Amino acid sequence: KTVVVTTILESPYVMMKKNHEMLEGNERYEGYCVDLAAEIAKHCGFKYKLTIVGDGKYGARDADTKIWNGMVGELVYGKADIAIAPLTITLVREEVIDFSKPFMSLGISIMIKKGTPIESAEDLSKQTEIAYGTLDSGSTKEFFRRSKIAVFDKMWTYMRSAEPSVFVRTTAEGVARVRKSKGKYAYLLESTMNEYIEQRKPCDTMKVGGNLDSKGYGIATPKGSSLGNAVNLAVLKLNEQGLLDKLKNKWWYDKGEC
Amino acid sequence: KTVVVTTILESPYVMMKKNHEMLEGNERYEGYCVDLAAEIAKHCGFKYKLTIVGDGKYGARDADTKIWNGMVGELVYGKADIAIAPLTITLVREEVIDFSKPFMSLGISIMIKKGTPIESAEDLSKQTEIAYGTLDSGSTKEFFRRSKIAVFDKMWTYMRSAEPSVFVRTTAEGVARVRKSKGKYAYLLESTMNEYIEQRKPCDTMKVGGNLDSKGYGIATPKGSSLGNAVNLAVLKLNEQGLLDKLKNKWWYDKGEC
Ligand SMILES: N[C@@H](Cn1oc(=O)[nH]c1=O)C(=O)O
Ligand SMILES: N[C@@H](Cn1oc(=O)[nH]c1=O)C(=O)O
Ligand SMILES: [Zn+2]
Ligand SMILES: [Zn+2]
Ligand SMILES: [Zn+2]
Repeated sequence: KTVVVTTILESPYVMMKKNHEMLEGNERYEGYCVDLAAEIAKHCGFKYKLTIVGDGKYGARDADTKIWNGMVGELVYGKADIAIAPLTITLVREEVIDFSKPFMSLGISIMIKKGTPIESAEDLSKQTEIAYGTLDSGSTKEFFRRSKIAVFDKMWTYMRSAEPSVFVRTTAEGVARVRKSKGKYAYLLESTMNEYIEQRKPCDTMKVGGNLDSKGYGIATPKGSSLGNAVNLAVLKLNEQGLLDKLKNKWWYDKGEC
Repeated sequence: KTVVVTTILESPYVMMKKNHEMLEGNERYEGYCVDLAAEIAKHCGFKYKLTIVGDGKYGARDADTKIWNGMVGELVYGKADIAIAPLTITLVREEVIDFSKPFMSLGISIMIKKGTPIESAEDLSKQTEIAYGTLDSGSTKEFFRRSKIAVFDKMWTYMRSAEPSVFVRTTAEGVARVRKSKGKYAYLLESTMNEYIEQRKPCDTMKVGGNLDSKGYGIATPKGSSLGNAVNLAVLKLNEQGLLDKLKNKWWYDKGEC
């Protein structure tokens, strides 16, 4: 009956409300995806329960145990009925789960501490003083591990062998590493997260260069789910009406601190 | 059997080659979608025949008869098996045909003759000395007809009742109208076509302001098509291989003449 929604604590998509300990259920959270979940649920006619993914990961298949972790795993093993999060539509995921059309368009980008003498991925590749990495588990890391493009393959060769590790467990961790590294660490992450952080105090980071690729985030459901069709139609309707743009403005720029 | 592909003569997606007179079948054409069709067919294992949509339209439903025209109609009534073209993924279309994940991201934009005193949608709506319109039977026209957003609603009320008509049969007609209007006509079209034309002689037009929305083009198939699943996964593979970005640079950037 009640649809179990798996999501992730990733700002500004889902965050704990300041007074969450005094609130119950869905009311404990706020964010772009919290607002989107309420709308998808109204338009599809279902009751739901927001739940934060237990391992705090997006979703990758372990080469070895072949088990899917993160939000993708929750859907694959039937622990959740739908994922409403900044989950990237990728070929490997689409093979095991269904995705609505994109509710957000984006691409991999570079985040630097202001003043870092880096303007592009080519710049990062040709040097070694400034370290750089990605989220330890996700579509960004996979983009690099599989690129057949020279500059990106060179970047992957470096990243996968860098010691100490240049990979981070969460986006917040990558952001803090950039902030505390005096310009010696650049972070590769999705343009959406980059743009958000650029509008957050202490306003010491910046998005540089163009996006490395083009892709989108989709609402995911277990392969063959009853919800897929309606959820997809809802995403298309909300985009055409302008709600998605409204929500991005609300969470990225209307409340910007810089 | 041989897959009948419906497409549209729209630069730089599908254009007749220079020496087309001495050529046959698929060899008569070139463009982004011609290359995309070859890739899709290779990956999905099918032979095909490129056919240009009979009525030269993208696809809209007649309010009276409820009959679909354009490439959409060809799929709906079984005249074609798949549409590989700059066909916009929309809610009304998604209800009658299937769309793969987007192979290209875009948004509605404004095309002006160089020097025209317009910097955005808001500017067009504020005055009436400069006429502006859209393509007939497409997603752009629907966008303005179904928009509750103040500026867009106002622009639509002007366009709908405009005399002479500000609507055009083909993108080429819209571009030619802007070029010969002495700056008295602006044209609303997708950013993709806009930026392509911006880089072509006589280099007298330009895209102004940001996109009005964010959407994508998808490869479409009739509901229940045996090809749907495979073409969708093929689009995801091409994007990740970097092939889609390669074709985009090939047909837009390289060979840009301004
Ligand atoms: N949305 C990404 C997670 N992730 O966020 C980034 O910024 N990079 C990255 O891999 C995914 O779905 O795997
Ligand atoms: N891709 C559009 C056709 N069209 O091209 C534009 O530039 N505007 C417009 O409506 C469609 O699929 O209807
Ligand atoms: Zn709503
Ligand atoms: Zn290929
Ligand atoms: Zn009629």
